[PDB]
Amino acid sequence: TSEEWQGLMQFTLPVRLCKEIELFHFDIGPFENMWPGIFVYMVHRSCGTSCFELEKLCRFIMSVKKNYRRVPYHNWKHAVTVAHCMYAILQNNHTLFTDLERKGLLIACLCHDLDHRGFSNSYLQKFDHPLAALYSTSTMEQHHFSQTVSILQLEGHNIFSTLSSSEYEQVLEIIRKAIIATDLALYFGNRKQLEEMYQTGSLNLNNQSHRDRVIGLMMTACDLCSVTKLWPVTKLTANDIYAEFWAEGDEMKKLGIQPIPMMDRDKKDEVPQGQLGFYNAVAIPCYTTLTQILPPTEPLLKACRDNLSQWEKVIRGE
Amino acid sequence: TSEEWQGLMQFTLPVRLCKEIELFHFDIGPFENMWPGIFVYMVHRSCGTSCFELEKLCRFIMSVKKNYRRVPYHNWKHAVTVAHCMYAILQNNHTLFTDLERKGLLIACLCHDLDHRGFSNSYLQKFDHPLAALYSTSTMEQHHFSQTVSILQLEGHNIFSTLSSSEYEQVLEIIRKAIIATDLALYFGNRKQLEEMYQTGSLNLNNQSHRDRVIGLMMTACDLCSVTKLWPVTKLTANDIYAEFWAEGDEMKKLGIQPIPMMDRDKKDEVPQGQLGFYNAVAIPCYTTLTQILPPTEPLLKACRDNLSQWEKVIRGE
Amino acid sequence: TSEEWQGLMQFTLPVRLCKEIELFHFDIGPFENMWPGIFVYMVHRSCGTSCFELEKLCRFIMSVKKNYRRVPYHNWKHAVTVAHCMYAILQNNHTLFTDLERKGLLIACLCHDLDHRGFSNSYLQKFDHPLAALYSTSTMEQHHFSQTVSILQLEGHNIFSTLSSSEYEQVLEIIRKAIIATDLALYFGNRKQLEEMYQTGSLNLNNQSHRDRVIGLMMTACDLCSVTKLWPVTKLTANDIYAEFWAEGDEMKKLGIQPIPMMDRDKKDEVPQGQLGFYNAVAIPCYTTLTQILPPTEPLLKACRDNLSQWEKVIRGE
Ligand SMILES: COc1nc2cccnc2n1-c1ccc(Nc2ccc(C)cn2)cc1
Ligand SMILES: COc1nc2cccnc2n1-c1ccc(Nc2ccc(C)cn2)cc1
Ligand SMILES: COc1nc2cccnc2n1-c1ccc(Nc2ccc(C)cn2)cc1
Ligand SMILES: [Zn+2]
Ligand SMILES: [Zn+2]
Ligand SMILES: [Zn+2]
Ligand SMILES: [Zn+2]
Ligand SMILES: [Zn+2]
Ligand SMILES: [Zn+2]
Repeated sequence: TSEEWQGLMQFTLPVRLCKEIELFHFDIGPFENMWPGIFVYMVHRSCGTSCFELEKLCRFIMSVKKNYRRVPYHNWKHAVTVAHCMYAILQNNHTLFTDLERKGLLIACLCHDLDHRGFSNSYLQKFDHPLAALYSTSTMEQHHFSQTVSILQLEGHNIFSTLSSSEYEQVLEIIRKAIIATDLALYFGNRKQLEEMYQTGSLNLNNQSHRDRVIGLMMTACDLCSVTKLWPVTKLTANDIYAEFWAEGDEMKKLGIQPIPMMDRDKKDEVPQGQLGFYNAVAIPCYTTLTQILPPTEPLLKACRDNLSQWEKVIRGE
Repeated sequence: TSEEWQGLMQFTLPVRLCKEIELFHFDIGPFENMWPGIFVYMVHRSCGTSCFELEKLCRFIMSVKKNYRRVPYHNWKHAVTVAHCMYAILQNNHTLFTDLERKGLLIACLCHDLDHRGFSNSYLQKFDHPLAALYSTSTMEQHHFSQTVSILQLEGHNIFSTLSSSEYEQVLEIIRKAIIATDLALYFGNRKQLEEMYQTGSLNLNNQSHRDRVIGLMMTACDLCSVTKLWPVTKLTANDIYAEFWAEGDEMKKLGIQPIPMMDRDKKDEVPQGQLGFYNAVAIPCYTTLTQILPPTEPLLKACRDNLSQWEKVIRGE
Repeated sequence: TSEEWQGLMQFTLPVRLCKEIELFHFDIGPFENMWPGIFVYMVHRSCGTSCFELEKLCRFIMSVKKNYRRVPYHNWKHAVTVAHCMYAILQNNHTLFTDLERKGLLIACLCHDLDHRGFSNSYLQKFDHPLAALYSTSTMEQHHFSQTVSILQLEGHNIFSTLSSSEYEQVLEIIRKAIIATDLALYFGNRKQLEEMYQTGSLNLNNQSHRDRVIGLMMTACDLCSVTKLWPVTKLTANDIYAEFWAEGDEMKKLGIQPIPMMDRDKKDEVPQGQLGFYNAVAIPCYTTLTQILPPTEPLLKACRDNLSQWEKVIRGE
């Protein structure tokens, strides 16, 4: 049968990629057309070669790709990159997660920024964009999940068609919560709750609501994994992020609103200090808490620390 | 019937946009896919919800969009922007214009730069482009009108199919004259004639040839409305204009011809003085004469004056 | 018949282009949609109006165009530019080449960089790209020829369908050798052999292997013809080349490899000296040897010399 032929199959990347894709700080490279295969490979090692029907999976992937836009940062490359970080987390904590969670989170990551225009929730609200009237909170993130559901509903795109209805609902819910958790405004409270549950020892992965929070922190960690690459990758990626933000700052000014320094290209010279603030207030606490909860994710924190040092070095003029 | 269903319909933008689209200095925003709806809205308020069949109008709009190119300034966004300025002029002088003129000028504005390559008539002539052999004067502008007619002639694209033949010819002529008037080389003589007719009192909107001239000056004013936005929008848009011109300067140099300072990127430092020259010699006289003729268009002149002050401030180093 | 109608036909460019396209330093201009006609014109003057069936030729051209990518330098414009330099070489040495060679080399030039991603053979090897496993030497160049063959094999795309099988094989071999010769790593040995054969007088165009070498040097000369344009064109084109190389340098750094100064954007200030090195070590010897062998190609060498002077002038700060 078809599932039988698919069971005999092997999927394989070039040698260097098979070796280094297991590393947390792996970079997926500049060859766009290699990215779908990289993702299929990760799905097959982490989930199994029979979790998805291959023809369907590829059809789904190319449609997701088609629904990312050509913006400097929140693009198709970002999606696959975030998916890779989740792959590495899953592979290094491989006894903790169910099959549904594995399938779900990899898919959630690939879809997490679908149809991103390169603008924040804040700008949409101030512009008075139609999405802001429809989604009062987590505006873009609820749109990404809506986009995800639209793609699944396309003919020949339901990659979960083999699941029972009960499992289907579960996986879609895993996906929904995970995408919503990528709204950074929700991170601060989430990490705060996790830290306190961790310290007192109430934190228990057998409790669904705790488990949801931990997955949420995982999504933040993957979403921000730019700060966990080696310095040359981290510093170049920063160019892409500010290209987007500065464009939003321009648009704020066009609405007659002074944008914050983060989004203001007139404040370029103060980027290094702005990054330092970001690492101190957001990234280091993020990966510190995640390392506490999932000790094998420690390389993310180490790498984050190294980049913090590099930015300090920039500030000094060193 | 269909026209009856269309008569019950309402079209509406978000709240902020409904309010501020009436302002002369409105910016249509960075969300491209909102622009067609903005244009339909303007057509419905200024012309009426029964002037066009909606399905046809949208088909026409998307084809026009498809025939603008991806250049930094003379693009789809410019077209809708010029259309908005005409909307605001029409709404604030609402007793003067016929239905045909209203329909026509909004359509003319949307189509005024169709298939623009980002090069002036001058460069085409020097390059010896095939369009220059076909159109000895107003080369690009006669091409834009030809493009307009080709799109109308497409199946299901004749948005004026409900007009009588006599009215159809009239509207196409209104459109033709209006697009040709956007050739800035023709502006100088036109404004000169209008000024003198205005001063002596011979100017009379009941005279078709005077009326054509006034519409022509209206088209110039809309075409240049960049200089009538608030400073943050005006100054950022200037980036886009020079990106185009400097590219043309590069191409002049490749033909072995020294380009004028306007088109020469080696003269960046002298942009502020170049703008000052432009406002003094072209923009201020343009909106001054237009305000004389159509007093409600005065906010364009005020805004132009404010930007003139801003450029003086740049020159001073202030 | 159809070939008879095609025989009555004339193809013609605007006046300026008919005159200046015969010049070695001709620039094909910024109007993309003029480029196919320019190429057809060159084929018709150099080969004859009956060498190709026009409908087929155009179909082929647009498919080739479709298979070039949107990179800063190794793009569709580069392909037509390299084809033009071969045109000028062929027209000024018009008694030396067969019909097959003329057809072949113009086609080879148009296809020489098909599907170029903007990365060197070196980077592919270090990235461990699948093409590097398939093609151990001249990696990109064997890919360009493979792409060429795929396009020919498309229905209605075999522009050589009128040739006998024997002639078809010959032309494809001419094309294959010519594209492989564009691998610059092979140039150094090739020019070295040609120089020595030239000096001793063993060089003989009636010897197929010598003839192949001379064609190979011709391909290098066309491939590098950027350095043979007038200074304004040469200096602007240099921008495009470094945009590509610096991007590759970035990607080297992401692999953890320090790129050479040629590919490193941190070494911008040293570009003028880097060009000087390039002209001394590669370009001047290239066109010097070619001028020895084919004296009518002397204007390429003159122009190269003038650009060498310009770069020296840049270095001096003059
Ligand atoms: C969500 O915001 C961010 N995501 C990032 C991923 C990688 C690197 N940076 C990221 N940022 C980001 C966070 C904070 C800032 N802050 C500032 C503040 C002032 C100035 C002048 C610059 N940056 C910027 C980016
Ligand atoms: C039609 O030309 C222009 N349209 C504009 C719209 C907005 C802003 N500027 C516009 N320009 C324009 C007009 C004149 C100049 N002149 C110069 C001259 C010298 C230099 C160094 C720079 N600009 C430029 C743009
Ligand atoms: C194949 O390499 C090149 N092709 C060119 C075509 C036109 C102009 N330049 C070309 N180059 C090229 C050759 C050598 C260099 N070398 C360096 C070395 C150091 C530095 C700092 C800059 N350039 C660059 C381009
Ligand atoms: Zn997001
Ligand atoms: Zn994201
Ligand atoms: Zn125009
Ligand atoms: Zn215009
Ligand atoms: Zn090549
Ligand atoms: Zn090449």
